[PDB]
Amino acid sequence: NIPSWNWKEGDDAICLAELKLGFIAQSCLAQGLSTMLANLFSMRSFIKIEEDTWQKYYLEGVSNEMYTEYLSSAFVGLSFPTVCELCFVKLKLLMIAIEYKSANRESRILINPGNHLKIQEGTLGFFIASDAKEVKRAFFYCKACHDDITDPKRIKKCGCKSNVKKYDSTGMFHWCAPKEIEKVILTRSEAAMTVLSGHVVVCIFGDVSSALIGLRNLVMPLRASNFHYHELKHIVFVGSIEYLKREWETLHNFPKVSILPGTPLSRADLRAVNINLCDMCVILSANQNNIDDTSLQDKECILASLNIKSMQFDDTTGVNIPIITELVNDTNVQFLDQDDDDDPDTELYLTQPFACGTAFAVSVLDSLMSATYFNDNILTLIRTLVTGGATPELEALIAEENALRGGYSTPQTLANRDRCRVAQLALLDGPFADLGDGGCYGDLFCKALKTYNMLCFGIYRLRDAHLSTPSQCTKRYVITNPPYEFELVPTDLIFCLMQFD
Amino acid sequence: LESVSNFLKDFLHKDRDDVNVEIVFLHNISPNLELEALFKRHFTQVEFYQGSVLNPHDLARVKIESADACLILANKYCADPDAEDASNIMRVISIKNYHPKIRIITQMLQYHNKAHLLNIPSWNWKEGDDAICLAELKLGFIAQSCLAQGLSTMLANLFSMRSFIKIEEDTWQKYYLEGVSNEMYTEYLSSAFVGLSFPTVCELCFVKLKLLMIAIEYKSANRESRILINPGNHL
Amino acid sequence: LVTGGATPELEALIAEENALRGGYSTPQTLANRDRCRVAQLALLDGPFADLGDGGCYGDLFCKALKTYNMLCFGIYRLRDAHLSTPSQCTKRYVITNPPYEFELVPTDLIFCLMQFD
Repeated sequence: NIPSWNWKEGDDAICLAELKLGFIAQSCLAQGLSTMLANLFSMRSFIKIEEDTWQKYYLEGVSNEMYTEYLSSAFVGLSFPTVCELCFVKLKLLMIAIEYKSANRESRILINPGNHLKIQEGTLGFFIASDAKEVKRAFFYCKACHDDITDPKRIKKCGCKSNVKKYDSTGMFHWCAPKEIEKVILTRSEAAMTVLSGHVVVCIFGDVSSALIGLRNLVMPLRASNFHYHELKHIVFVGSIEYLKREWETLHNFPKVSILPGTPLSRADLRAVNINLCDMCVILSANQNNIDDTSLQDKECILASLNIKSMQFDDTTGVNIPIITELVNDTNVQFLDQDDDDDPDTELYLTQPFACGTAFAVSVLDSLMSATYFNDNILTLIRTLVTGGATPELEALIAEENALRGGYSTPQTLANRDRCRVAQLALLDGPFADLGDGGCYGDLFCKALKTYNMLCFGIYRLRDAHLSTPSQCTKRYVITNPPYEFELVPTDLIFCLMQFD
Repeated sequence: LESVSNFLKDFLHKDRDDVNVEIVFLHNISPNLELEALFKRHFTQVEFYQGSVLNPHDLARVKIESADACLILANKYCADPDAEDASNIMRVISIKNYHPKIRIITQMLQYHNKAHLLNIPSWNWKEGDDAICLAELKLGFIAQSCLAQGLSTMLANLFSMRSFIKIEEDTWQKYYLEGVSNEMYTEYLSSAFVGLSFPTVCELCFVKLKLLMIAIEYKSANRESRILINPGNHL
Repeated sequence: LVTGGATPELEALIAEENALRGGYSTPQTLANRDRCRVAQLALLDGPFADLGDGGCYGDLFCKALKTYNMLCFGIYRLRDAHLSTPSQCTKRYVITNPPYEFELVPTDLIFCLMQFD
């Protein structure tokens, strides 16, 4: 509303709730993605680890950061997968997104564009690299001068020149007709005989006086029209029904929501939602207003997490259940994973629960607060990658009524949902199974990008993978952008940005 | 002030004979009034650490690893019993995280909260990690007082150190204090008692050894040996 | 002794739903309630009435344990018992584990751990 507030000039605002809930939701689709994104923008000192432990592999990807650089003139007229492969193989740079100008609006940030669209002269690609000088070398890349590149040091400055409401008005998100809370509320028995599986459970610690968490920002990314209707993950809220009634009017437009009126700490409610086989579990609190006990706000969250972990089921233990916990204090992260305590005085990123992605801290956004000063575009890329869209015109349309209005299926609407969705794939039974064991990461990335136009992201390697002892621990840690020569075991998940079909 | 006044008066009552002092103490809001209202009931012994229970550096300051136990006291006078219990569980969790191998004893204000201690993987109640629920036991003593009036007083004197004072006057106080000095202990039964029914060995202990045996442990090879209160002649 | 049971498995079952769920009568269930209950008995009209007056505590305890398998606990002696004045006060005080030679008046209650039948 401010006439002089020009976001194009650089005036951008960080919404702490928008981005926190978006990272949490993207963690549901890809476990550990919040930790991976956290290290892309925070300065974190690299410490060499001589021991063959998970910490060394984790810190290998921590030093990698995210930068923006204009693409060279040699890349004009080339498809995104080809230039991405050239940058990765030759320049050792991983390009994620670019800007496409349609001469109708502002150049949107296209996450992993396909081969349908080419690259114009004025493109500012987003790259991931440990240092900054490597990213700069992509600006003056010469195809003729640098045709043969034995090592990346060769490149230098010198060179040779129906009427059914299915989606919203813009089609960016799934939409459904508004429904009264009585259509989605349910009792223990109604939950217990429901066949829901691979769903998302969200436990809320909120009361009449607690503040709104703003759960809309948690629901929108989970259904951003990039997933099929059957592919959408069901969301079940466990908490006080009075609190849910406060902000239900902002969530009644989504197809798959359900609410169970009950305490998150109650084991009966969690068993009735069938949390044993749920795809993801999230713990949120809304009582951050309490002034007493400075380091005690994240009190019920750890109790709920331990209750979930220390819960048995009849055909197993609940430790294997993936849970995401919101922590307001970085000094209570170690209380989550009570299986390995290397040292009580440990860095937040080096802590195992944070590295595994099972714990998230709002402290992380205070670092994004700096990354947008040093590079203005980083916040826009993170927002468009996490929110799954949320164009400024869509933001305006939402602002005009504080709600989502359903649209109609039109050719432009159907073509609008052609972006990429964050997901994880395993090599145990996938097409790359032959490359799962004893295969270089770079070869796998090149094969995936050349075949399925899939941008192979970092590796969510299992913690007990390097050790030869058959450990039964299922906890895994994220490795951000492993090098070309890096090798991965078959029992490793890999993040990806899948296309739409 | 009250909690430490009643704890210290029993822990260091001088009726334990073969014991040391120990008590290190730890708090976060300091002993502002405690130092004038009572000090620590000793000057040379019993110290006070101004560091918190949650901070690992302060927990290292007390050398918790070298302690025999941590004892966690709770304010019965809390506004929210659930909050106080969850804070004490958070304390238990921090202590166990710093050192998995340590005995912890803990006051719980509500019974349903004791279940959360069993969620901690290193919390082994068989090793000795047991929690005292103040409401569980208070209401239990009150209820047992309904069945047997005065049972709460009898059980209170079985475990509290209380000095024995001789009363020459023929009053009820002398008879009452006669049974106050009696305390409760645990001892392994002799090999001569193996294969004998509980009433017979109890009679032998009472008549000969002047000892009153109440309960024993029976191992069924299926679970932990339960505490059988006055077993019959069947077993 | 106080909770009248409360086994750790039962505590876990209670913790799993924060409530009690009714079961069914089974031979193991019926045999489970074979423990002892705390109670009080008087010697005014009980089987030990002949031993109520001028009787040693130890003899009473031995007789009870040998006959009814009843663990004779301490004596809830009336406060105005030693005094010869016929006081009308009904207040009593607990005596914990009186010795073998201790003698009790007939108007005294005794704690006990009765069996089940």
